[PDB]
Amino acid sequence: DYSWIEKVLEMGLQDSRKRFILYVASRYLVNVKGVNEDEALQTLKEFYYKLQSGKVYESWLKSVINGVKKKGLLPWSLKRIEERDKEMYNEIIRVLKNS
Repeated sequence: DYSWIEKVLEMGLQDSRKRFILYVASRYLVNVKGVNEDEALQTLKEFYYKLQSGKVYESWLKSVINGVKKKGLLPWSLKRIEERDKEMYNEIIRVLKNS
């Protein structure tokens, strides 16, 4: 399971990038895959700039990674994402689907 997260991380998203990082990818990387802060940071930043419009702060990314690690937060399921964030859900699915 969770394969879909790796795929999204590889391909990138659009308007939902920051929320995907906060609610899903950071928590997966840290709390499920158990990678360390430096790897999480690079992985998250590399994902973010798959678009080339926009900017993200390292200080934001480091804070997210630390916060999710401290609280042990779990990535939102596809089900919850459908329920709460259809914008992100469509961006995720469209990546999974066009593959």
